[PDB]
Formats: sequence, C-alpha cells, structure tokens
Amino acid sequence: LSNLPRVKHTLVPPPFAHAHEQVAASGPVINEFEMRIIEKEVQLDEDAYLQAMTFDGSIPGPLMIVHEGDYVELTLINPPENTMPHNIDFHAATGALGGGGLTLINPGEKVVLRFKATRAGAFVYHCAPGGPMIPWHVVSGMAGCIMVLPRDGLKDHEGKPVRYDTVYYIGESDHYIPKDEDGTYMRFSDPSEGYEDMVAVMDTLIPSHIVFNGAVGALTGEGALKAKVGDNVLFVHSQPNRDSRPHLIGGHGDLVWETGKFHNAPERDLETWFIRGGTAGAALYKFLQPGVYAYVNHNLIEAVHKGATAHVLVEGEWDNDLMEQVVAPVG
Amino acid sequence: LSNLPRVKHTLVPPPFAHAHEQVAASGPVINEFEMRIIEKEVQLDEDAYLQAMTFDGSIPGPLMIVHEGDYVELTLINPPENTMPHNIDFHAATGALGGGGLTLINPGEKVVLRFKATRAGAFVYHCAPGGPMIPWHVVSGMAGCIMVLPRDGLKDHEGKPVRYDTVYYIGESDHYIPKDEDGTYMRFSDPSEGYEDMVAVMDTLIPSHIVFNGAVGALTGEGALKAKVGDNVLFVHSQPNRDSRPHLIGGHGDLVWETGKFHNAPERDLETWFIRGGTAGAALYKFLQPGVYAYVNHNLIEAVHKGATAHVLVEGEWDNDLMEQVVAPVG
Amino acid sequence: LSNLPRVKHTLVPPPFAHAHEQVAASGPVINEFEMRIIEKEVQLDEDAYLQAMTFDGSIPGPLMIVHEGDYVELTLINPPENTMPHNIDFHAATGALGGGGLTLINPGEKVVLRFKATRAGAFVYHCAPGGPMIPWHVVSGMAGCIMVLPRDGLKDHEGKPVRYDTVYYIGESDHYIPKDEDGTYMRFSDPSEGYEDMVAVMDTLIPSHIVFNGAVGALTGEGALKAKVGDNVLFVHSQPNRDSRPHLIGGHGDLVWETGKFHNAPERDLETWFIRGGTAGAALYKFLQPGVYAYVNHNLIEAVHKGATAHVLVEGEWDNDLMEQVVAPVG
Ligand SMILES: [Cu+2]
Ligand SMILES: [Cu+2]
Ligand SMILES: [Cu+2]
Ligand SMILES: [Cu+2]
Ligand SMILES: [Cu+2]
Ligand SMILES: [Cu+2]
Ligand SMILES: [Mg+2]
Ligand SMILES: [Mg+2]
Ligand SMILES: [Mg+2]
Ligand SMILES: [Mg+2]
Ligand SMILES: [Mg+2]
Ligand SMILES: [Mg+2]
Ligand SMILES: [Mg+2]
Ligand SMILES: [Mg+2]
Ligand SMILES: [Mg+2]
Repeated sequence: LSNLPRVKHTLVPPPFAHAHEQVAASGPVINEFEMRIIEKEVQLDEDAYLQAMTFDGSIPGPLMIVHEGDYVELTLINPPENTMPHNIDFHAATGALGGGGLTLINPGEKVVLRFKATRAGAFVYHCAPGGPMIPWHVVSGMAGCIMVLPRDGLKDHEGKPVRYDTVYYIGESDHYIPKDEDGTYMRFSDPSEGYEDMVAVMDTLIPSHIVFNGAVGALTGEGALKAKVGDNVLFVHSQPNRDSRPHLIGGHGDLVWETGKFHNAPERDLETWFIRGGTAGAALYKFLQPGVYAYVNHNLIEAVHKGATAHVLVEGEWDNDLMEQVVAPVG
Repeated sequence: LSNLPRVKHTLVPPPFAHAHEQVAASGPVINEFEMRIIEKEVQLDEDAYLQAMTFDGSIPGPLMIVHEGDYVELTLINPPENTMPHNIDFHAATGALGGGGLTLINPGEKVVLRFKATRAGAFVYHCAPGGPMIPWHVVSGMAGCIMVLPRDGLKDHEGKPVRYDTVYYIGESDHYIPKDEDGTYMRFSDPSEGYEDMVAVMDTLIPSHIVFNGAVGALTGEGALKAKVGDNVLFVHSQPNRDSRPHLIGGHGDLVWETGKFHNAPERDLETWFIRGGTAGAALYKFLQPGVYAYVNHNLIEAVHKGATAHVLVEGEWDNDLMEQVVAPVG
Repeated sequence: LSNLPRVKHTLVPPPFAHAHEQVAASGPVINEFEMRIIEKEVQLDEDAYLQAMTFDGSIPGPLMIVHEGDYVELTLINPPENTMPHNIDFHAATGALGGGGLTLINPGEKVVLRFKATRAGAFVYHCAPGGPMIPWHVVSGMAGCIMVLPRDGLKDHEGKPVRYDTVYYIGESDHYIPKDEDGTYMRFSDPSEGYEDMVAVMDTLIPSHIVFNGAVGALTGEGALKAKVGDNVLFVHSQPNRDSRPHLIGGHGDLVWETGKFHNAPERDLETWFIRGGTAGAALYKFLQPGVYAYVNHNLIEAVHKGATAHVLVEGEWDNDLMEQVVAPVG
C-alpha cells in the first residue's frame, strides 16, 4: 500500500456530504478520515435532553464517502475529558467485529484502523464496546454512515449510469429518555448516571424520540433542506438500531436501494421504502414540482409525535399537467 | 385535456373493487371520483369503539382503479355536520404534499383535485391536515388506496402478462383506543373529546386494535371472502401508518409486489410478505384447494388478539396429490 | 406414490441440520419425518422460565430438508403426559390451513400428514390449534422450519450454482413472560396456569425475551457456533411471529434471500437483512477472517437485553489486506 495515493478528507456535518466524485477519477486510494468522540448533553426537544455520546459532535456521525476497492484509514480520538471507552464497528468492513475488536480506546487515547472497502453500498458504522454497552452507546447517539460507491458510479436496474446532484444524509436515531409518571422527561449529570433508568425504557422497546439529525425539528423550519426543480437528490438513510419506513410527501423514490447495496437492482417508483434497524439504504428522486415537501418515517406517530420529520423547500416552476386544483375549497 | 375522454366511476365498498379492465381499453382518460367524508363512531369489537373519521363511510376508504398515464379528478366533500377540517394526500401523485396542500376543506366545503397518475402501483391515500392532525386523522380511519395499473396490465418478472379474476382490497388499520386501568376501553362523544387520551396511547406505539375493513371480525364468519378453486385473486393490502406481514394460511403469494409498484419484478412463492407502514402492496394467488383459508398479519398476536384476520371460503375439488391425511388423529 | 422411493430421516437438534445433499441425487422421493410434542418448562435466562410447548423437545423445532417436488410425510405424536391439543401448519404446504386442519391431536394421539413440497424455499412450520391458541402456542415455542431446496441446488442472481459447507438454523423466538411490578418474572406450574397473565404481556406486543435456540446465551460462550476461514455457511433464520433484522458482526450476507424463496434472485453484500414475522429467510456467507463474530438481530436492545445474540468462533489465518490495526490504542 505504501504504493497507493492517499486522500485526506475533511468531514462535513450531517445532513451534508463532504466533497467527492461519483465516478472515481483514479485507481484505488487510501482515504484518510479523523473523528473526535464528543460526550455532551443535547436537546432533543423542548424539555427533553439526552446525555449523548457522539462521533465528531453530531448525531448521526458524519458521512464518509469512498469507492469500492479503496482502503479507509480512520483515526478515532477519545479525548481525556470523556468518561468512557468507545470504539467503532464499520458494517462496511470485514473481520474483528467490524473493526470494534481493534479500536477500543479509553479517554485520552487514539487509534487508527485501516480496512479495505470491498463492497459497494451505504453502511452503518457505530460504537460497540461490548455487552450492554453496545445498545446503550448506539441509542446514546454513537452511529453514522459510510457510503462506498461503485468505482464507475451508481447504476440502475438495467445497468444505466445514474447521477445525483446532491446527497442528503438522513441519520434517524431512536432514543429512550426516562420519564416521570406524568410523562415529563428526566435529566442527568452525565451518561453513566442515567444508565439504569435508560435501560428500563430500552426494555420497553418504545423510543421516547425518533429523530433526524439528532433533534426534533432539526431539519424543519429554519433547518429545512433545499433543492430546485430538476435536482436529483440521493437521500441516504441510516437507522442503526430500529426499523424505519421513509417516504417523501409529494414525491417518490425514483430508484431505491432499500437494503443499501449498490450492485443489487434498485426498485422504482416507490412511495415508501424500508430501512432495517442496523443498516443504511438510499433513494434517488428527481424533483418535478416546487413547494414544500416533507421527508418522513411513515409510521406518522413516529414522524410527528416522536420527531422523524424533515422538510424540503423546492424552488422552481409548477407543472399543472402533474397536478392542478380544479375547484378550490368552497362552500 | 378538454380533449381526453372522461370516465365517471362509482366506488364500491372495501374489500371489493369497482368495475374496471386490467388492460386499458383506451388511451389516457380523466377518471372522475367523488367521496364524502363521514365522521361517526364505529364498533371495532365487542366493547370497543372508535370516534372514526372516514372517506365515504368505510375503513379503509374505497379502492380507486385507473391506468398509468390517466388523470384522476377527485371531488372531496366535507359535509356541514362534520366537526373538523380534512384533506387528501395521494401517494400516487406528484407535488403539493400529494394534493394535501390543495384540498383542505372545512365542514360545508368541497374541493376537486386533478393529478396525473404517472406511476404504476397500488398507493395509499390518506387525510393529512397538518402537524399532530396527520397521525391522528389517519389512525382515526382516514386512509384508502388507489391502484394505478400499467396500461398493458400486470406483468411478471419475465415480462409475461398476468391476470386476476378478482381483486380483494384488504385495508389494515391500527387504532389506539384509550383504556381504563382494568383494560376496558373508553368511549367519547366525538373525535375531539377523546384526542388527548388517544395521544397517550399513540405515544406508546402499541395499537389497541389492528383490523381489516374497519372492525375485528369484519371479514370472518358471515363476512368471509369467497372464491373458487382456480381463481387468481389479487390481494391489494394497505397499511397507512404501521407495518404488516400478510400471509394466506394454506396458500402462498404466487407473485408479490410487496412494495406495490408494478414495474418492479414481483417475487414468487412467498409464504409471508411485508407491507411497510405508509404503503400498499399486492399479492396474486391462484387457489388450488377448496376449504377454509385465513389471510392474516403474521404477528399472530396482531392477527388474533388485535383483529388482523380475514377468512376465505373456497369451493371446489380437493387434490390429494397436494395434501392428504395419511393417518387420521388416532390413539 | 406407492411407486416412489421413501427416505426416513433422523432429525438433529437446532442449530444443526440433518444429513442431506444440496443437489438431489434422485427423482422425487417421499421424505419421512417424525416428531414428538414435548411440553416442559425451560429456562430462558437466569430467573426467567417459560412453560414451553415444543416440537421434538427443542425451540425452534428441528429443521427438515427436502427437495422441490418431493413429498413430505410427517408423523406427529402428542404423548399422553401432555396437557393440550396441538397440530402443525406447514407454510411450505398447500391446503387445509397448511395441514393444521388435518393434524389436531389430543394428548395420547398421533397423526400422519402427507403434502407435496411444490415450492422451493425455507418455510416456517408451527402449531395453530385455532383461535387464541394460535399465537399462544407459537410464543410458547411451537415453531420450526422446513427447507425445500431446488432439485438442482441453490442458484444465484445469474443462475450460477452456489453451494454451502454448513447450514446453521437460527430459530429466533419472541416470548412474553409475565412480570411482577419490580420486573422480575413469574413462574407457573403448567402452561394453562400462566395463560391469562401471558396474554396481558402479549397484548403489549413487547417480548420479555427474544432468543435463538430457545434461551438467552444458548449459542454464546460454550455454545458458540464454529467455522473455518473459507467456509460457506448458510444461515437459515426463522421468526414465526415477529420481525427480525439479522446481521453478522464483522461479516456480510454474500447472497441473501430475505423472504426465503430460492427461485427469487438473492441480493448481495448485505449488512443486515429482514425476516418478516411468519417466515424464514436464508443468507450465505463465506468466512474470510478468523476470530470472534456475533450473529444478531440488529435492534441491539433485542440482541443484548432480550437475548437475540449468537457467537461464531472462526479458525484460520488473518488477512491484513482486508483489515489491519495501523496505530493501536495509545495515549
Ligand atoms: Cu461509544
Ligand atoms: Cu452493527
Ligand atoms: Cu381528516
Ligand atoms: Cu403519506
Ligand atoms: Cu401446540
Ligand atoms: Cu403461519
Ligand atoms: Mg475534525
Ligand atoms: Mg418531570
Ligand atoms: Mg426517472
Ligand atoms: Mg358516493
Ligand atoms: Mg371501563
Ligand atoms: Mg403460478
Ligand atoms: Mg425422534
Ligand atoms: Mg418477583
Ligand atoms: Mg462471493
């Protein structure tokens, strides 16, 4: 490998994607990424907080993008101010529990893992220190995604090349914040303090919150996603621990790889697709009409009561052939 | 469009389908449909009632059938005796939140929406007035389905034409009826009165009832579906808010589009398939043996305790080559 | 049929598979299997027990393997020491509610059912005596799987023959053990005694335990599965009543039939796949690296808190090209 080019990448925060090329402009390279683990309390909603544990300070962790056959060398840093051990498990990798058995670092330590991205697809990465710590760290926010694109870019079900203009990485996360008998949420001084109470909620399998980008409303209102009519947007969707059923209100999935692995034929014209807990899927959609759209988990209680809603504001000209109000509300 | 034929359809109640042709006998047409919103209390089971909000007086709303490339003009009526605003969101449509942003009507108003059915598949339609009203109206019963057939009819995974004799539209709906501490259900005078208590149940994500055709037992016993040996039945299955896993006890899915979009290859020989909450899927089965069958959501607690069971009684001759009792129960 | 060969099989306990050949070495045969129903209390975990009802004394029931077009003649025995009626419903069969309407046997009776295995795939079989007994017997442990292999063996998405070295049958089962207010589990003298309390837990749809091979830890530690680098292992996964999302930590699904029916194209390179409640799926993986792997349901709360974890210990040489620790934990 001393013989292959090295590319150092600067990660950007979700839902955005760092700069990259859809068709690799070179032969296999070694992609260098660095992340700092940040433990901090985050506001999930009005009066709801989580003692979170995060990759690079965001939930989800940032999206990494590489090409099939490249190597990935991740420098993971556990700063001394943190309270516990962490590691990383890449579903894109082969061996040593996804890298988790080679990356356990205590506060004050760093580690560098190299793996070959042998399989194309969007994949979850997540913390997995061992035993009960595995689910607890993930539902505390420690998960992201790496997208391994085919070297010749995405292809559809007949082998035709397809291209996107923008990638939006929707990281959906379920959380289990303990509640007082009246339904209000509990607050703690650090992650460990709230562990036993959080387990009791985890045992019910009912999340208190299910959110995109780490908080209710993160991608609504002022944080709405933007696009223009004609844009091909690839929505890469991860859910590290619980199923989701994404749907774009007013749109469709033109090409969808719900299990997220690019050499498999994508399905077309979907209304709603399915992201298995522990995976990332991807859906491409070409916007045809301007206006407000919402992208949701279509259990509408999870979308609206729990937080799994993002908005997309689209600029452009309206096409009355696709839809038209014939008789406006009247009476 | 002033230039295309217009077809006025009379909807029939689920689980049945209005008259139609599998292969369009004409070029694009404008299909005209009308529905009246009916708010009324319905009996979900012995001692369990729902203050329902329905399209055309049924749960699910009626099935609309058209062909890809046709237009759909829906006249939606909110009668003055109703208590709240409603609208319609067609997952089959493009733009304005599926039509929801163009169809909000208060009691005493009507609206007419036209959209082009550009994509083949079975799709959910549902009420979505905005915010918390979206899940609450849907789990109150406001959802149905439109099936957009390819103009040249259904095709299998090799492009072969396939045909059905009968369509049965199974609309599965999850409901969240509030309970007293002893497990008995609460009753209310109107939808609004029971809203806060219903939200508390919705927040648990555990339905009190999961039903086909709007009630426990609707399609069992006297309401059992009928068929004959040799019949090809297309079971179109919607679930607007929560996943389901349909299975025909004693049968199979010969051809199944679980994500419900007809240009995608169907899978064959399934035992159980999966309907994502917020979608409609379809399964074709040719009956080979007479007798009693049941069609269920195969979480058997949801099928039996919650209500997701229908029966099918099939007439015809038994084939001992497919199955035979060799030694009858004895001892 | 008096004219076809008969093969008597000796079933082996899950997760193993009885001896068989991938490509049938003969024309259609009549496969003879026998199972004894055993009602007994089983230890699901430290301080958690289930009054179980089992096929052949195991949970899941044993795997049967035959080829498409063969017949299956199952001798089912309900010994006189048992307390209730039981039967069997094969999702692989056509008619009479999968055989359930021809196999209801009381304690002290036997029955022999013949059916033709007309469709290739892994399929669930389970007890289904009628009404509320259907879910209760299944979540009490009465379910297994039959795998009907194509006569010419498994084929991939291009029709290429694929072969496995070992089949591991992972039977995942959800259970609903009643709890005291403090979270501890209740114990009963027999199945019937605990029925009403179990129903109350079933109604919540939240399993107390979700396990492989009938108990928490059954296939971890001393019961870890074994393999060598280079082995192609087919993981056949059943879940008779509730969804699962299998994932091999450190591995992938090379070829996966998640809906479990072999003539459908398998998907490749999956990280996590999905088993619908009421079905069996299959995933083939070639081990590339030695070490510890875990095979889990990837809702990590279900995997770790509820019991859905197995371990696989793999012997062989490590490949630093696939993964290497560049900088070991240091600081
Ligand atoms: Cu961690
Ligand atoms: Cu994982
Ligand atoms: Cu409404
Ligand atoms: Cu919708
Ligand atoms: Cu039984
Ligand atoms: Cu079944
Ligand atoms: Mg940085
Ligand atoms: Mg409080
Ligand atoms: Mg397109
Ligand atoms: Mg009418
Ligand atoms: Mg009462
Ligand atoms: Mg056929
Ligand atoms: Mg024996
Ligand atoms: Mg106790
Ligand atoms: Mg391979």
